[PDB]
Amino acid sequence: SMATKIDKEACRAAYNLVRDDGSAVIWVTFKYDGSTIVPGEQGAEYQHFIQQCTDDVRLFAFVRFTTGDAMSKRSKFALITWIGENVSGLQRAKTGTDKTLVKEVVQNFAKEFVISDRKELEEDFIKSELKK
Repeated sequence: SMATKIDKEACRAAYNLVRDDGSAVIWVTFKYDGSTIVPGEQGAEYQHFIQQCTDDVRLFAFVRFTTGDAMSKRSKFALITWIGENVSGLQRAKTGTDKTLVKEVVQNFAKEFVISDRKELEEDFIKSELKK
């Protein structure tokens, strides 16, 4: 059984991309390429991110959400571990615990989520949770 590996250089670059004020990329994913975690799709629109979250896949994501009650909006970042509902038992556990490895790269975020219900990826839901 192969232990998980991570391409830290490639992953750190994707993470930095979301953090950069010079970037129009608000979401990036990290997926398994064999047993190595590498960057997956990336985008400017959150809805396109939800489309990546199929019940058959497991991925991690780093997202920049725009929040704010007053006139002065504030960016909030989230780490999301998405584990599709059809993911095998052994791999679901491996994924759940691989997030500490991913957090060695994704070091800063307002809140982290572990989600298996597609309804919780809705921006309204995520943002209401970010306010707690």
